[PDB]
Amino acid sequence: RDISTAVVVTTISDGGFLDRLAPALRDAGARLIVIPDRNTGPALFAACERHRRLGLDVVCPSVAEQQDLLERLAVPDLIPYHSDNRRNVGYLMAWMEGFDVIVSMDDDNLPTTDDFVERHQVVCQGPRTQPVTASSDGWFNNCALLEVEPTEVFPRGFPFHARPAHAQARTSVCERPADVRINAGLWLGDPDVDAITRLAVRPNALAHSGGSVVLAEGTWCPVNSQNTAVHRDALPAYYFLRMGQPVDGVPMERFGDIFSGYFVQVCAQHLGHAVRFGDPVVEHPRNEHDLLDDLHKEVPAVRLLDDILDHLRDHPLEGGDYLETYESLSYALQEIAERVNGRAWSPDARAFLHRSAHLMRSWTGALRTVA
Amino acid sequence: RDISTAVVVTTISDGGFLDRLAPALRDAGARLIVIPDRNTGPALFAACERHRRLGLDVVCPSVAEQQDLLERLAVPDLIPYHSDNRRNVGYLMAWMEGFDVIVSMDDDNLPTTDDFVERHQVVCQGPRTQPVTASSDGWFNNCALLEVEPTEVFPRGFPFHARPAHAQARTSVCERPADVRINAGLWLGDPDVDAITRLAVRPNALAHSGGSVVLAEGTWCPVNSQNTAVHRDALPAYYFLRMGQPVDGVPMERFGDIFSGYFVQVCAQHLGHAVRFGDPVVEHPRNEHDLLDDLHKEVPAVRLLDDILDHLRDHPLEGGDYLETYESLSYALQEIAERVNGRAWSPDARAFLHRSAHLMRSWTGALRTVA
Amino acid sequence: RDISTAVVVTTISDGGFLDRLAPALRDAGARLIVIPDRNTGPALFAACERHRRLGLDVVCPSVAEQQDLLERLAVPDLIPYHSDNRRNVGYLMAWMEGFDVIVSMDDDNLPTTDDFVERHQVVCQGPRTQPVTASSDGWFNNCALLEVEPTEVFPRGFPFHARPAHAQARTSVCERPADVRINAGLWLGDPDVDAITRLAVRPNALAHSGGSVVLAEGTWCPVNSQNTAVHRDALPAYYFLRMGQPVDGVPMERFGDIFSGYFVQVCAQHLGHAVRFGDPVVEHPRNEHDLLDDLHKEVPAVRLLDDILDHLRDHPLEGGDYLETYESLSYALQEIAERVNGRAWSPDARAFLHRSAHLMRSWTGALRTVA
Amino acid sequence: RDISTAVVVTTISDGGFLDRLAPALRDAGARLIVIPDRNTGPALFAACERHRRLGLDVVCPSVAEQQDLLERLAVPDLIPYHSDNRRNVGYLMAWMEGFDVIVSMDDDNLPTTDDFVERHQVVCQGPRTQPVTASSDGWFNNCALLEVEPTEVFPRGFPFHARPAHAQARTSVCERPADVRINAGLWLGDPDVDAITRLAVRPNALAHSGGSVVLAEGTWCPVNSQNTAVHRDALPAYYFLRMGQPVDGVPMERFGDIFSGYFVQVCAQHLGHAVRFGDPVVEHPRNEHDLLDDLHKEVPAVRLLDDILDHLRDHPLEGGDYLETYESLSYALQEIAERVNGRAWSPDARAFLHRSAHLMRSWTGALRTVA
Ligand SMILES: Nc1nc2c(ncn2[C@@H]2O[C@H](COP(=O)(O)OP(=O)(O)O)[C@@H](O)[C@H]2O)c(=O)[nH]1
Ligand SMILES: Nc1nc2c(ncn2[C@@H]2O[C@H](COP(=O)(O)OP(=O)(O)O)[C@@H](O)[C@H]2O)c(=O)[nH]1
Ligand SMILES: Nc1nc2c(ncn2[C@@H]2O[C@H](COP(=O)(O)OP(=O)(O)O)[C@@H](O)[C@H]2O)c(=O)[nH]1
Ligand SMILES: Nc1nc2c(ncn2[C@@H]2O[C@H](COP(=O)(O)OP(=O)(O)O)[C@@H](O)[C@H]2O)c(=O)[nH]1
Repeated sequence: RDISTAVVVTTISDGGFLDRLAPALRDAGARLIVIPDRNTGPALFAACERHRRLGLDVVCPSVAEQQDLLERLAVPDLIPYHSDNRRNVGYLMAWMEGFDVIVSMDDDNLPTTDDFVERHQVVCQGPRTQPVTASSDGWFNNCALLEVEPTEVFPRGFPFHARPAHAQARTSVCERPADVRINAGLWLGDPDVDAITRLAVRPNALAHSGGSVVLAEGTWCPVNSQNTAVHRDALPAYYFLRMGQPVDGVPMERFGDIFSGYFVQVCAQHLGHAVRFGDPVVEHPRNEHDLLDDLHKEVPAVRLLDDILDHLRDHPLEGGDYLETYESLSYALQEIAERVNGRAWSPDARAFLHRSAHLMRSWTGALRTVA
Repeated sequence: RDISTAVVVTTISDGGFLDRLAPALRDAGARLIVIPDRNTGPALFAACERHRRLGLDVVCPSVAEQQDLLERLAVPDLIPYHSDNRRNVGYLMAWMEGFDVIVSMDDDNLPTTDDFVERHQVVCQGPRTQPVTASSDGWFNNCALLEVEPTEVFPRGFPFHARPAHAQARTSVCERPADVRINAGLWLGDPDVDAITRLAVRPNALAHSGGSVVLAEGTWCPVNSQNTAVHRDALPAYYFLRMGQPVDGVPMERFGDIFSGYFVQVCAQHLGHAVRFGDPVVEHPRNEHDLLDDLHKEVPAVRLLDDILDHLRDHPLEGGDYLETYESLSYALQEIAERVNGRAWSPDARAFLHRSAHLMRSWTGALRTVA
Repeated sequence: RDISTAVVVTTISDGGFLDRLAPALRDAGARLIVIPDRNTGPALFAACERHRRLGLDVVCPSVAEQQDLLERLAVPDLIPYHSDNRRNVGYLMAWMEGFDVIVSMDDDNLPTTDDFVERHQVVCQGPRTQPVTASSDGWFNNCALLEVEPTEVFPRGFPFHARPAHAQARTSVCERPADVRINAGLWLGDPDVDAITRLAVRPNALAHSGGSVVLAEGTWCPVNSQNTAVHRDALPAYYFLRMGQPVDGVPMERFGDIFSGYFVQVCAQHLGHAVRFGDPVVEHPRNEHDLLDDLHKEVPAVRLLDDILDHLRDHPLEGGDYLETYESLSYALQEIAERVNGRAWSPDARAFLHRSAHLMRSWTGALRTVA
Repeated sequence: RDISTAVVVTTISDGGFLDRLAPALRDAGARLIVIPDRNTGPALFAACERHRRLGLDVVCPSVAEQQDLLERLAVPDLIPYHSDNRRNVGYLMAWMEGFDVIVSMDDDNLPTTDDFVERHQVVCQGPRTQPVTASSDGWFNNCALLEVEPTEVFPRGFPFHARPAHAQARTSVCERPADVRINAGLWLGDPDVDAITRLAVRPNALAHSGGSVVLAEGTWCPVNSQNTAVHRDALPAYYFLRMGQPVDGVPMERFGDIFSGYFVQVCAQHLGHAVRFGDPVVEHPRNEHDLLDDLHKEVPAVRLLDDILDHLRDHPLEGGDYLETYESLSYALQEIAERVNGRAWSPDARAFLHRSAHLMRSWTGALRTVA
């Protein structure tokens, strides 16, 4: 096979998560690209070298090295600091170094099986006729593949308009050609639900009981960047979107991977590729964060996501590869920003899509400079 | 007994809800005070007279009559228009006319039993040793008295900080003297949950299985104005709080009765009175409203309610009656507005408590002019 | 000569300004394009019909005829209603009809001479060696051509950073080739100063004493749309910028023509064309408006204008005509939106330039459709 | 006479202003109370110690000694840090220590004469029949007492609605009893104009030519805290108002002394006391700051000041001293906050007056504690 894998993780911690994460990555020979920030102490760099002495191919480029690379690519102001958006640096580096599979992870996620890297390499198997899962409402709930207490939940980024009628939706499985390029692994413990769901029922993912699915064309499901493998061809469309844009005066946050998960998904289906949900599963322990502050950060994006996803189905895309398709998607979002109507579509909400459109083309422009 | 009852309802509808609501009120001889607004058509007034010809003691004062009364009480700018805050006009009128019990209802609530008015008259029974319900965490979940699908929920206004540990709280029932002055009836169908809960699980109240409870001193539970009887002595502390105050730039709404339900509750316990939860139960059908807009309106209040309720337990109150105690509460909230700290306590959030403090004293001042 | 002139005016008034504006336009055979809005009464349409019978070639398309034209050009949402941005409709119509000169006016401006149209036809003279005016600081104060009391003033849109040192700048006149394509006529009575200047000194323009000037390459001066002729080739770059974008939460207004005046000016100098200031002079009487409300709307623009103009001098442009150069300018504004730094450059301020750039391309896309 | 004078200055500088300020204060035996902040370096404390050995009675309480004093007075959250509002600490300290005259100054002001302290002692002369200056429009322009180029200006805080017609107002001088308690010394160089005036004309005060005046009852003029003596009886009404309250989402600043100057002025005239303008004159050199940032902070104040001053003329006050009259003023401001109407009076603008009224009473409550 000779499939190369690079794991991208951004962090501002001391690096203690490497003690449990390294054995799963060192046995498979995959590279771990750790992207620190300006608010990251020197304990992380000392923890990376010690794990490298144990055999782990871990790279931790300092802030000066990251900024020097971004300035050499004419994008010095694209990726901000004091933000998890810096994982785009790891996406770029892993793509420059020619890795076949790029696995995006959070520093608080831990693999639960010994074949974590092997299962994520499913995005490099190629096209073949395989069981594909379709839904009559065009949406699939990946949380239905898990055993969740005390009630059924939806993943973060799932549109709220389609939730009440999703119970009556018909799910079909058919043998059809498909080419998996994005594999979204599931999570045990604290699932990836929005702040609205975590505040209401505080869900707990007990086990992974539904297996794995490959979504057919027209059936969507949000993809995060906490346990997701992306084939190197689809990485140009996996740019982690810049947050902070105000919606009716409230700065938007915590949805950078919601847009990127949908953007790489609509580009993949335009090119005849599919998204996979299921294994490998990680353990996401419950972190102690102000859930009311998470809600305050997620509401601005939630008010717009339903309309954005609705117009993306009506808008056809152009392109022969992910670079051309992602740039065609950026201009599509600018037409949507002026066509959409609603109470939450203030001038700053519309301009959010326009600024995001420029940053996405600035991302693709940087990838075209190295290539 | 000779107990007089007045039902206060504000509406902007055509008055079609009177066809089913009048029989429950006409048989008991209670008065129905309907408060229209400027955005209310002339069909409501024609529907009130026809139901009055059938025997219902229904009063529907026009906007000109309401404003003339408020200007005669030196409060012309207290109650705004195009808002459900106009139910304060019904509170004032029912209190001026000397009614013993004032039942606050929404126009979309319908009694389910033939003893609706009789059960709400429990607030005029007087003090007596009776089973009182206490909780080790100081909070009672009235939704636990209902059969709810698909999972357990909390009422709108219940603090989020105490929800995770509320399952391990110990509930006790003891024989203690108590004087019920506020009776919060429950609701079937769509329960009174916040927008966070309704978006996540979309609860459905099937039946009322837990009976009725009287909360002891120190055990709180939010009280709404959709199906709640208030003894005429406690009405001065039941002022429906003015909404629209921005919190970090976002106008607050949909929590006018959350503050009033807590304010009349903390005043009642200071004076040795209690709040009752249970019967009579009404049917609240599910209305078709933008749940994401409700969330946008409720988040500003939700970010502050936990801290406000926390400081109210530390702040002692003064007063011999509800007028003195409510005014003492207003000054207490101004001290809290400067002592509280947090990320959501911007200058406009603190000033919200100060403006609310003036409006509450303006409400008590109006009641002292008629009295 | 056989020069066709079209005057573009948008208004919501009754049309009384036609009585004093028609004689100067009817004696010259020019067309007046009146663009009404939704808040325009039916008395304006009757005013245009009477002056039509008096010999004035005046057209007044209803809002239904405006939206029909804008929809056929795939720009139904470009131009908003209840806004003076609707003068773009007159710009478009006059450009489709093939008029050589387009004179942009406000409805409260009145010509003071008989040769009003003849003087504005200077934009159709062609290139010739003529005295051009240059300034050592790169800025020219057109209000210095007027007699203003009680003190010297700068026009609306003049950068504030260059004002204190402008008195020390040297003004030189040289014989150089120039092609006048924009002619900004001056104004007596209430000059076109910003709300800051009008609140401080309330200037009064008494006379036009400085004659007329043609600015050399590198010397700029703001151009408004109240008394300005534009050659039809330069009209594609004269799109009246859409207002309402928030800057730190404050929506901007009253500066749509400030950007359009600078945008058509930087495009003209790139193509070797020049801007003229001086005659014909109009009379702008002191209007009736709250100056503090004008200030509240102009401050968000003023906070960004100096930085935008500074970066436009460094950013080179491309293009062979005004359509290509304007589109090149739009992409230049998006790069400036990410390189600029300052306390006023919040995320919404940067996104303002990105949304404006899309609307500029939407304007050029509509012109390329009729072409 | 045996008149004790205390000069109050808050600063974050190194203390170099002490070299040119001490001689005028040391030769008069006055005390200088320097109030540092958290962002004040250790070089200031060494500067006060050297001038202490040179004979200057200068005190410089550390932020630990400030918070200890403010906590014992039950006002630990009244005065914020990183703000020039900390000059209230100097007002409090000088009042506790029993000084007769309190001179409020900024650290960038320098006396121009030897009798600086002696002239400020005019607030301790007592009542006497003296020439008082009245104006037919109820406003006096103290900048008319100075020689200002290039044109006439109004002081910061002067209402904008009264400026255009002020030139037509009649100024009369009459022999009437008056008791000067506030003396606002004038300023040369950069006068105390608002950011609107400084941006438009950049005034320069060349000389003090108009002498000094004492304003009659009904004639007002804004008083700042940069060069102003306050009799100790009037200090309770001279509380420097806390800034930062949003007006339509924009936080206000730079107007803390504008309100305090008007508040102590309306309280003084209610008690039969007068305000004086003129000598002693200081030199305020042109500072180094972004004028557009000053404008951004002053506009929210300017939008409300005219309406606040208009209602203060109609609202009568009560009280026998400055403590009672200031508290009566605070409740008067809350009634104005609900009666006032206008486009700038959003809910947060009204709540600004309510929170300010509580802080005013918190200030008076602390003074009644030490008393
Ligand atoms: N570069 C960078 N990464 C961050 C920062 N904050 C968080 N992250 C990363 O973003 C991911 C999400 O973190 P967070 O939202 O705090 O997770 P939580 O603790 O479960 O709430 C984590 O895996 C972090 O490694 C930051 O300031 N800079
Ligand atoms: N006076 C007045 N009352 C209102 C207005 N809007 C709603 N209400 C009342 O407030 C209550 C709450 O209404 P609403 O929030 O719309 O209930 P929903 O339909 O279930 O969402 C209703 O019983 C209405 O009678 C209004 O504009 N003016
Ligand atoms: N279509 C349209 N035009 C407007 C509107 N308001 C103003 N205008 C036009 O825009 C120009 C500017 O007017 P205005 O803003 O009132 O200038 P002012 O004198 O400074 O107040 C006028 O000539 C009006 O004809 C509007 O709501 N719609
Ligand atoms: N305690 C404190 N005082 C300040 C601070 N900033 C300014 N001051 C004082 O407030 C006065 C006003 O200064 P400033 O706002 O810079 O005036 P400017 O010349 O118009 O810029 C000065 O005399 C300073 O000593 C601060 O952060 N803390």
